[PDB]
Amino acid sequence: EAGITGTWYAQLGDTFIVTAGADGALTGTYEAAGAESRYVLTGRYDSAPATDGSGTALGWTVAWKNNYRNAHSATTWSGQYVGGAEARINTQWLLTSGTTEANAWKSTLVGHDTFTKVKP
Amino acid sequence: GITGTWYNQLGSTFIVTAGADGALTGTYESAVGNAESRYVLTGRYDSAPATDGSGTALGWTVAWKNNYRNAHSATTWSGQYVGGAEARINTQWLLTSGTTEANAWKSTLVGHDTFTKVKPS
Amino acid sequence: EAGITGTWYAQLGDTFIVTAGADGALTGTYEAAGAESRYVLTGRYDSAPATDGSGTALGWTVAWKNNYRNAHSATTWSGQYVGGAEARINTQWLLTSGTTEANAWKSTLVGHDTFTKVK
Amino acid sequence: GITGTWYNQLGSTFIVTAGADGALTGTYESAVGNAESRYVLTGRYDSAPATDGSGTALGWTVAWKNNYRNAHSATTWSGQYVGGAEARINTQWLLTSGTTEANAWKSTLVGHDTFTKVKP
Repeated sequence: EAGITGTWYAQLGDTFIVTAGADGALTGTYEAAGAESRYVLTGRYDSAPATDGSGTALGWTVAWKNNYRNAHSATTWSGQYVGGAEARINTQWLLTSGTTEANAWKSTLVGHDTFTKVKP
Repeated sequence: GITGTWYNQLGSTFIVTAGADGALTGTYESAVGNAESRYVLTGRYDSAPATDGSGTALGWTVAWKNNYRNAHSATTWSGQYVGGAEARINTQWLLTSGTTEANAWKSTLVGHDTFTKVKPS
Repeated sequence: EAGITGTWYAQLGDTFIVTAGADGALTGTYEAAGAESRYVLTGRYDSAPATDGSGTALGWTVAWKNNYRNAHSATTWSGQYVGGAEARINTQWLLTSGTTEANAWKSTLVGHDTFTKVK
Repeated sequence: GITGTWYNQLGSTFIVTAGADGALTGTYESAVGNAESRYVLTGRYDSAPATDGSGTALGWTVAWKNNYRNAHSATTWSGQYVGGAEARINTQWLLTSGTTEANAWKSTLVGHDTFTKVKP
């Protein structure tokens, strides 16, 4: 409380580090599976979650530009943090690429990822 | 182009600032849902978009807690800014509520919002 | 009287023709924007909708294979029918392409489309 | 390999037949939600998939009305069949409820279900 701050691991090797601020801020760095693969992460979480067995709602964005590379796209992850011995962040995500109007219908991928505090 | 006050199709107000760096900051006031007054938002955008007529990718998050209410929820919007005569931000969103594990299957709503610098209707 | 049977037009050129069966069946053809561009459509709808002003829930699928082409992908539309002078079907959709596991993370596009009875 | 009885991670039962012409037919019984007993499903699949190691694209719909209950809603699953050691159907789904116009923004739930021929 909160157990969100720290390092989180996805199934296929992505890793992020985040600080959950007392004001509801999420800030950190996302590393897609060196610094060439590291991107700024910024989001928000419920800083006063229920203590009734529910998850803690959250979301964040990564725009896939850094000093080295730029995919002209951005992912947002929406989900909840589930605490305990096997804590997890369960998310669904949208990845939108910049497109022309003609190609806008195929601008956005949807998917899901779970993150854990230990490597899977 | 992104910095300014935007309105979605339902009348919600999105006041955003785009930093030189890729940062989005601002406030969101929803016209619908378990929400009242302004909420903080943060996000990111592509600060060096392509020069081929493509839009500018972006996204942001609102956690639906402020000094007055808490819905134990958060929405993320993912989309692109399209400049021109009439600038638009076209998005799809995910709204996740805290749930127990048994109810996690019904935790997340999906939708689509289009933002313009004029109020709707 | 479901009001669904007939021809529907998407905002960007696509057309479909559907029959709403008394039992909840949707059956028809989707033409993408031309038999080369026509595909089988099948789905289901709520044949006894609420009478409180709510729309009529429905969904359908098109696999993008016909006798001429195969994109190795399928779209599902999930939405609701709203009747009246300006009847419409408001949908959100998921398009999944067959991929290897390594590429599964980019298998599925999401979007939305509204269909009307006039172009 | 699609024809058969499948279960998702919640214990829902998906009984499906794949027709030579690309048709999917069968029944769905949900372990969760406003649902009782079997519901009719129909859908489509790619009857001539790639041979390059890709999965087989498919989708289906259930309207949540049967002779017992009506939830005024429909779910569509969009995904792919992955033949493997243990065969799997990986999906994402959209559940839309009939709503008034004022509530249309909250009409649609999204999630992801994985189906195997084994029940959890």
